[PDB]
Amino acid sequence: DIYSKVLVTAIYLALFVVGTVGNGVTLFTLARKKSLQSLQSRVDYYLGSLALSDLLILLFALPVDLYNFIWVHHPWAFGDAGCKGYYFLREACTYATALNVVSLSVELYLAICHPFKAKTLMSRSRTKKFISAIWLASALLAIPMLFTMGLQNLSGLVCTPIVDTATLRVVIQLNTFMSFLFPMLVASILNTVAARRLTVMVHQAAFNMTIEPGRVQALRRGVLVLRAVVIAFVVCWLPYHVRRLMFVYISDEQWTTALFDFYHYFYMLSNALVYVSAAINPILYNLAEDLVEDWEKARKLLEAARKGQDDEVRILLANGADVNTADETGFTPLHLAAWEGHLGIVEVLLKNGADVNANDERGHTPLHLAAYTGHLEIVEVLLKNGAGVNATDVIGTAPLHLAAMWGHLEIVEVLLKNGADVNAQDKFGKTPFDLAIDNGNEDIAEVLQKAATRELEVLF
Ligand SMILES: CC(C)C[C@H](NC(=O)c1cn(S(=O)(=O)c2cccc3cccnc23)c2ccccc12)C(=O)O
Repeated sequence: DIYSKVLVTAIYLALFVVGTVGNGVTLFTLARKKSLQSLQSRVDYYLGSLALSDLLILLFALPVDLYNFIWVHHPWAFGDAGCKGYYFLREACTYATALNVVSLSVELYLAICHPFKAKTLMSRSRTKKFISAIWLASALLAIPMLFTMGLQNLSGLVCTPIVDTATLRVVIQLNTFMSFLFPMLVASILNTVAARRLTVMVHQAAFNMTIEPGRVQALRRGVLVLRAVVIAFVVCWLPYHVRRLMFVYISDEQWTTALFDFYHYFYMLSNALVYVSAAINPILYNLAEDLVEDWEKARKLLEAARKGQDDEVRILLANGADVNTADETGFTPLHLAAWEGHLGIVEVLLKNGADVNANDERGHTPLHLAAYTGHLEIVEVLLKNGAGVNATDVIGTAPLHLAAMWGHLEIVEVLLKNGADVNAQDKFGKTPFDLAIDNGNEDIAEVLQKAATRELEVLF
């Protein structure tokens, strides 16, 4: 069938031109990147390793494959070296890709399931040496293909196995388990266990009120990406490995003209999907970078708001940084801004739709911190943006309690004006008036007492 090959040629060229350029750009980008952050650099090395392996598959394996294996009528044009080299390089890359793919699964698992251990015990230098081992291990396990494959004349020349069927069955079965089955088994398990561990963390993190930490939200996106990579790897590589197992077992005697025509379709289809796996690789890079960038932007926003770098804050929000980013303890940037007393940074965030009634672990809102600080302008600002006046923490402490306790008469007058419940008291039973007396802020006590008595007059 002439048409079949013409259709395959078009698809191969399509995967070749964009896949080669696609992965080429990824390497060029990473090489010049000069990333300062550890997480960025750590991931980039793996993406580069995947970019390199998948580029080599498209640059060298595909052209040889297309000319001598798809268009079979051509005699072998690459000589004995080209035959042995083709299968060696092809085998080395399959391994490398599979090992890199599962290497992402252990790194995600470690990050999710051993956060304390991983954070401390992960360095850039550790990753470089680890990846070096993968390529070496792959190259070592690829060497056999230099000895198992060679040129035989059936007068034309064909790049065919030169060893006996028994020896051939072993090496490929070894390669199948080592470079696919084992990796994809581990990849699936580690992902599934990490996915379950993550789900607990999300439920543990978010309760009555704690929002959701940005770092968890990053890992929650992480599993979803690798979930796609494993499902993507299996559908693309299973047919290839299954075809190779068919070839070794379906050896001699039964090799009819008809059986080959069938196997040739399998060969076109199975290899096309391998080149698809190489061609979609740059999407994983884009998705990985998009995620890692969003995480860094969010970290920067929390750092900037605390530091009081108003210029930085604006820059980040302009480039779609998450306004409502909780830290480890559930602190939004508005908390940190209001805490440190950056009226400008507070105004900017609220303008970009910052959650005015966000809660931390202790249940503190931004207003609680502004009342503690005593910054009247921010308190006024927050209340204008619809901040809850009678919001209470775990202990039952409210803004009025904090203000009165620490002696901010202007804040106390402001809070009462916005419908603050003077009567409301904490778990210990103390009202603001009781706390004001306890601290001895007599000027404030008089201000509160009059309000309570006014409420009694209003009742009759
Ligand atoms: C198990 C692997 C180490 C070898 C396998 N190669 C083959 O199955 C092929 C081996 N040849 S061939 O050039 O040796 C060949 C050429 C022509 C007729 C053949 C009949 C039976 C077996 N091979 C024949 C192919 C021709 C077209 C498509 C595929 C092949 C592969 O590349 O995956």
